[PDB]
Amino acid sequence: MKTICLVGGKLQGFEAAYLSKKAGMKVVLVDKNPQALIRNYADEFYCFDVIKEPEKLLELSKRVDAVLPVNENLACIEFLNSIKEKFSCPVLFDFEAYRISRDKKKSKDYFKSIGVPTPQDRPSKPPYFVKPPCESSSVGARIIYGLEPDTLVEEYVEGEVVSLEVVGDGSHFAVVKETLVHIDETYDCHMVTPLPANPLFRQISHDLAANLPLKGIMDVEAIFGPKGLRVIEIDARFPSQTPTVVYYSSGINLIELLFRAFTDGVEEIENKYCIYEHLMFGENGVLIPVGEQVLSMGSDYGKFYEEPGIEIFLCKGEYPVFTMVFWGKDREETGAKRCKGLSVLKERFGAVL
Ligand SMILES: Nc1ncnc2c1ncn2[C@@H]1O[C@H](COP(=O)(O)OP(=O)(O)NP(=O)(O)O)[C@@H](O)[C@H]1O
Ligand SMILES: Nc1ncnc2c1ncn2[C@@H]1O[C@H](COP(=O)(O)OP(=O)(O)OP(=O)(O)O)[C@@H](O)[C@H]1O
Ligand SMILES: NCCC[C@@H](N)C(=O)O
Ligand SMILES: [Mg+2]
Ligand SMILES: [Mg+2]
Repeated sequence: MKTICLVGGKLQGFEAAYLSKKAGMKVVLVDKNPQALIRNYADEFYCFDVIKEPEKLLELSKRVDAVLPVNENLACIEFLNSIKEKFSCPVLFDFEAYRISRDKKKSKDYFKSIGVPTPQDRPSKPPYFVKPPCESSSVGARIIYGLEPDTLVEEYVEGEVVSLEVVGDGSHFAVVKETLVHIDETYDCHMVTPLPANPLFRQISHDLAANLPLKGIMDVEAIFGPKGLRVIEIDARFPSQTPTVVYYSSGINLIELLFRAFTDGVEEIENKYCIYEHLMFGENGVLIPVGEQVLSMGSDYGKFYEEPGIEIFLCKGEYPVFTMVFWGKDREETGAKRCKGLSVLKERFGAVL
């Protein structure tokens, strides 16, 4: 049995934790927040700030197989970077890749320098898509029809949002599984589903990874626009939502793959279906789709229910949020499981959708 130590107890952390358990690893969580979201989901939980008490972490590091940072707190990351050489286990992170990826303008310079199409900056014609430079979860993302000098203003590119994760080991870059990112009115993601292979997207994602070169995990988001594919961002860190769907649809566990990238090495390159979504239990148990930004306001997050083809997790708080996962051999069965799941909530927990 392997033990993974996660630094970060929210959504990134949940996904890593969730996938570590499928790989049957013990999961140890470090988080500075006593009310860390997944605090009861992890096998062990140590509440401390790693910048304040680095020694506790280095110590943990003597007793785990790997440390995975799963937060986007730049102080935390830079700090981890400055002490990484002292861990007694691999640190499953690419810090240089993260440096380009967290800055959206920098990421766009990177796209351009390797010939990858990306929304045009500062167009004159409305609409403009505008969003902060270094956020995630689409915090601040907005359509427009006095921002900052550094706000990104882009052409609005209509069409589907699509995601691919790549795991690299520095030499080989394993492009995994395409997913469809369903967005809500806040440009947040409330649902993910898997897509058919897309070779162009796959080759672009390989090049992005290979020119770093990536050692660790990144995701590539693209919009399939009316004038072709446009990469809008990359995020070099363990993602939430999509790896679960990649797991059921493709059979690949990204935590497993990420762990191999820093040990064995990885090699390059199922076809089941999976639906993954968030639904807020609203007043009178009317169900409302919500994005990550809501789920992440929660107070406790753990497993609620499971039967074959159906997992349900409850994020407790100011209106509970349910994360549902359904899967099966094809869209049909999955849809059938989605129905059974909803009817579990409906008949037993008073829900209505
Ligand atoms: N130029 C654009 N045109 C149209 N929609 C866009 C554009 N840029 C971003 N979006 C939408 O807004 C969402 C958030 O933008 P994105 O640039 O992917 O970064 P992020 O906030 O750092 N989110 P993440 O993928 O969670 O880490 C995207 O998923 C798209 O749905
Ligand atoms: N230096 C640190 N030491 C320990 N845990 C940390 C540190 N920095 C962040 N975390 C934890 O990682 C998780 C995700 O942090 P991140 O900043 O990516 O998201 P966030 O939504 O901004 O978190 P927060 O609730 O603090 O705003 C949080 O639970 C946070 O407490
Ligand atoms: N890889 C696409 C996932 C988007 C969002 N859940 C995130 O972690 O950025
Ligand atoms: Mg992003
Ligand atoms: Mg994004």
